Amino acid sequence: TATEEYLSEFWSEIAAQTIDWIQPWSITLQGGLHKGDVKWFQGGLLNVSANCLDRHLPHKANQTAIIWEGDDENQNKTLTFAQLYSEVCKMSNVLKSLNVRRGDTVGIYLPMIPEAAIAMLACARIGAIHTVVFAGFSAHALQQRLIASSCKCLITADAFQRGGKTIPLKKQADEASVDLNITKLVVKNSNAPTALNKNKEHWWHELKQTVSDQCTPEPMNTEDPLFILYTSGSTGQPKGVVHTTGGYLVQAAYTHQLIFACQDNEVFWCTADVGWITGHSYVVYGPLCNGITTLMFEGIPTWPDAARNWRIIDKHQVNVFYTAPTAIRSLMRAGDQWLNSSSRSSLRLLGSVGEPINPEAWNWYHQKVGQGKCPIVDTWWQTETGAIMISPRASDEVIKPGSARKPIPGIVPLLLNEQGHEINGAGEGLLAIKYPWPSMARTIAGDHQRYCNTYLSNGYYITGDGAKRDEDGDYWITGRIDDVLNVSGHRLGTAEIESALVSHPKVAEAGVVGIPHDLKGQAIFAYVILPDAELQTELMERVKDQISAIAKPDVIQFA
Ligand SMILES: CCOP(=O)(O)OC[C@H]1O[C@@H](n2cnc3c(N)ncnc32)[C@H](O)[C@@H]1O
Repeated sequence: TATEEYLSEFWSEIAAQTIDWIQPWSITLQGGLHKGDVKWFQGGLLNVSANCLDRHLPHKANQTAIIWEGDDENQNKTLTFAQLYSEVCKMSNVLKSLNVRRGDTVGIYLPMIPEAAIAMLACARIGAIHTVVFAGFSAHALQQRLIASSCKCLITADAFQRGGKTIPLKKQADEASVDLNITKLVVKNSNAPTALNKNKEHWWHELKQTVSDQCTPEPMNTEDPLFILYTSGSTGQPKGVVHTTGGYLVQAAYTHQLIFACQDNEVFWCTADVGWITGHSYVVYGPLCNGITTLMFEGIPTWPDAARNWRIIDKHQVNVFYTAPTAIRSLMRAGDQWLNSSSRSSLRLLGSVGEPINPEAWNWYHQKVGQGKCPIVDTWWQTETGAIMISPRASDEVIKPGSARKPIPGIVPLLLNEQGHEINGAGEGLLAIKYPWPSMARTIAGDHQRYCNTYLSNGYYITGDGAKRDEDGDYWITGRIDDVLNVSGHRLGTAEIESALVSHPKVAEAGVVGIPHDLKGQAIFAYVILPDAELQTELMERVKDQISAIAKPDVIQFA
C-alpha cells in the first residue's frame, strides 16, 4: 500500500532508466495478487527489438552482438548489432509476407544458432507471440505445443550437430505438422541438400531476398503478450506461461545489469537453451537490451571432451559465465585434469541457475574453475517470475556456499508456515512473494482461473519451493515442495511421463516420482502397473519418443 507506492516508484524509475519508450505510461502499477489483475506501465508504448537493436545503432553498430560457436569446433559465426538488426528486419518482413500478423502465435523449433535469436526478435518486432519449443523435444512434444498454441507458422531448421551426431530436426517438424495447417519457414543449417514441399514450406535464405531490410517496429502495449513458454507443473500437462512486453523487458534487463555488471567491451556467456526461460531472459533479451555481447553455443559441455567449455571461454575471452549445477557436477565427475589445458583468466564472474548447488560443487566451481578469483552469483528464480529474484551480488563478500542470499531491490519474498502465516526472522517453510513485480507471468494461455488457482493464495504468490532464511536474512532454497521434478537441470512434470507410459498398450496405470541422484539431482522412478527387461527398454523408449531423452525414466518398477 504505502509499501506498494514505494515499489511502484522504484520500478517506475527503473523503467525510465533501463529502456526506451515509444510513448510514456500513465499508471505504473495497478491491480495485485489478491485478484491476479496486475498491470505494469499501463498506457505505455514500446518495442522489444528496438531496445535490443535499433537504439544501439549506430554507435555500437560494429560491436559484436552475438558470438556463435558450433558443436563442431571449426564452426564459428559473429553478428554485429548492425548485422543482427538487418537480419531481424528482413525476417520480420518475411513473416508478414507469410501472413503472420500482430497477436499471432509463431512456433519456433530451432537449435542454438543465430537464427533462434533472430526469430524471437523478429516476432517481437511485429507483435507476434513466439512460443519457443526446445529443439530437444520429440515430434510428439512439438506437435502438442503447436495444437495448444494454434500457431499457423513454424520457424525451424533442417538439422544440427549435438556431440558427434546430426539431429534430424526437419523430419521431426514434418511429423509434428502433418494434419495441421502450418506454414514452415526453414533455415538451412547444413551444407547438405534438402528438399521441401514448396506449397507450405519456405527456405529462409530464399525469402530473405524477397523483402526489404527496413521494418518499422510495432508500437506495442506494455500488456500485449510477448511470448508463451510451455512449462511443466505439479499437476497436469505443461501449461502455457504468458509473459507480456513492458514489465518483462524492464526487469530482465535491469537484473542482468544489476547482477552481472557487464561493460560494453565484455563477453557474457549464459549456457541455457532458448527453449527455457533462462535462454529467453539471459541469453537473448537481457544481454542484447543492455547492449552486451552474448554467446550462443550449439553443442554440449563434454564434446569433444570435458574441457570444451574452457576452450570456448579462452577462445572468445568470456568474462561472465552463467551455467547450471547439473553441468558443474558432470564436469567435476569427469575429473580436475580437464581443467589443466586452459587459462580461464578472462573470467571475472561465475553464475549458477536452475537448481540448488551443493557446497562440494560450489567449492569446485569457486576454487577450481574460477581459480579463487571469481564471485559466484547463485540466482534463484522461475519461469513464472520472468527474471532473477534472489541472488548474491558480484560486489558482495563471497560467503555461504549454496545460499541465494538476498532478494534484488523491488522484490519482497517471505516464508509461510504450515498454517499459512508469515514467518518473522529466521525459519523455514514455503517460499512466497508478497507484491507484484514487473516481469511476473501474467496468466496461463486460455485459462486465467488455472493461473489464479495455481499461483495466488491469500494475497501472496506461491513459488512451489521450500526455503530457509538464516539470522542475516539470507535465503537457502531447498527445492520443490510440490510434485514438480528437476532432472538434469530440466523442470519436468509427472503427468507427461505418466501419460506417455500409460498410452502404451500393455500399460494400464503409472506413477512417477523423483528420487535423489548425485549427478542428475533427481532421477525419474516410475511405478508401472502392466513383464520383462525387454519391456523396460521399450517403455523407456516410449517416454523418449513422447517427450524427450531428458524425461526417460531411470528406473521402471513393475507393480
Ligand atoms: C530459471 C529456471 O526456471 P524453471 O525452469 O521454471 O525452474 C524453476 C525452479 O528451479 C529451481 N531453481 C531455480 N534456480 C534455483 C537456484 N538458484 N537455487 C535453487 N533452486 C533453483 C526452483 O525449484 C525453481 O522453482
